[PDB]
Amino acid sequence: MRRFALTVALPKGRMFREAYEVLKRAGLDLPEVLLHGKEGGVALLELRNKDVPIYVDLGIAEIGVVGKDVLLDSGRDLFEPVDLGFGACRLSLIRRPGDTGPIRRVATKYPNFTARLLKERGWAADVVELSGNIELAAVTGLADAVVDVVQTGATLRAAGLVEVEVLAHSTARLVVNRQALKLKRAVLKPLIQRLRELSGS
Repeated sequence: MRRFALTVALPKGRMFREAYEVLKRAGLDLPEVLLHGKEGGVALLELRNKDVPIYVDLGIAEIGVVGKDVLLDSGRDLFEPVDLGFGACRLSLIRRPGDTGPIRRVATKYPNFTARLLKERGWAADVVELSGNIELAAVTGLADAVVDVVQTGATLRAAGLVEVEVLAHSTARLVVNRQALKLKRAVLKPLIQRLRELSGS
């Protein structure tokens, strides 16, 4: 945003605090906390993890913190200079263990990632997008399998499902608008370097 020196898009939820605190440790005078900030200062946007890429890609926010799972499903071109380490989880192919029939339909909230994965494997299967509680699509028979994010597996186990295969690993990532990187290099270059020193698995 033109009214702020820098506008930061953060994901509300489990990864918010670690994202906020590491950016602060990296030298960003973030404001106290959905839009926070004073004219000419550093601003903060409390967004849904899934919306972060859009604000950064469009340049509204020069940088943002977003889960790799979301980036893997984003049809946008984002620069991902730092793996922040926290927010660990994974995208997996999940099915009812008793259901070993051919996979003709897959339910997911990651339609792009799923379609890409199916094509890479030369498979043709319908992809049905759902908003939440993806495991129910498998339990009810809506789909033969689902592609969803897993942490401990408590939810899928409680629903009587199993992870047939781990497809991708995810953690919080720092994304930066490429145009902003060039025009605000003096601030963003050192920030990126510092965040790397402050990040591990």
